[PDB]
Order: sequence, then C-alpha cells, then structure tokens
Amino acid sequence: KVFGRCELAAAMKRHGLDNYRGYSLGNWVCAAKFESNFNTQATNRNTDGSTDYGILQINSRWWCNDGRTPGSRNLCNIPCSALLSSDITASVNCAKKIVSDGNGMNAWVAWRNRCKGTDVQAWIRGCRL
Ligand SMILES: [Cl-]
Ligand SMILES: [Cl-]
Ligand code: NA
Ligand code: NI
Repeated sequence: KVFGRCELAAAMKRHGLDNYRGYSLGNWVCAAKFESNFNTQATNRNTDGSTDYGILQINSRWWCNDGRTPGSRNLCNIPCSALLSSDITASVNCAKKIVSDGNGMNAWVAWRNRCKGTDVQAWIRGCRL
C-alpha cells in the first residue's frame, strides 16, 4: 500500500505516534516520506547485508528477523515481512521500541538528514486530524 500523506498521518495518530517520546506527528510523517515514499512494501538492502523494511525502513540487523542477516537480533520479535503489511500496526509498534532505544529519531538517517530542524508541522498541514 502507498499511503496518502494525510491518510498516513491519521493512521500514525490513531496508533499513538503523535508526541511519542516527544516527537510530534509531522516528524513521523516526514520520516516515512523520505524513508519509503509512504510505501508499506519498500525494501532496501544495506552494505552490511541487513535489509530495511516497510514504511519506516526498519532494519533486520536489530529489529526483525528475515533469516538472512547472520548474527542479527530480532528485538521487535517479528518477521521482517510483517513490516510490509498494508496495516501499519507492526511498523508503529516496532518504531516505538526503536525511538526509545537511546538515540531517539536519529535512528532514522533520513529523518536526521531531511526532517530534523525543519518545519515538520508542514507534513500534517491541510489534514483533518
Ligand atoms: Cl537472520
Ligand atoms: Cl529524543
Ligand atoms: Na534480524
Ligand atoms: Ni536505512
């Protein structure tokens, strides 16, 4: 599923992401836009052999199991394929664990490079929320 911007905002809000660990909803929309282009099926292989999955590009080195990242962890205790679902529940639950991990949203390189220190509320303007 490729979400619309306000559609994803609404879904993220309902799942508890607005102000989660102090990150306003626009942060999470901005992250999803630049990580996955709002596409729940997005996958990208990393140089270390791990792969990023889903709308928030969650990495198999730590967070999910994809059966091909030797020595990795599975901290969200889920198959990486669960992160590709049209339903974002599994991505949001795992994102909450990631953002709690110590480095906040810096865990998402795209967020740090393209969202951090910008007018992120812009990502939720015009939305009925
Ligand atoms: Cl593995
Ligand atoms: Cl933080
Ligand atoms: Na893993
Ligand atoms: Ni990544």
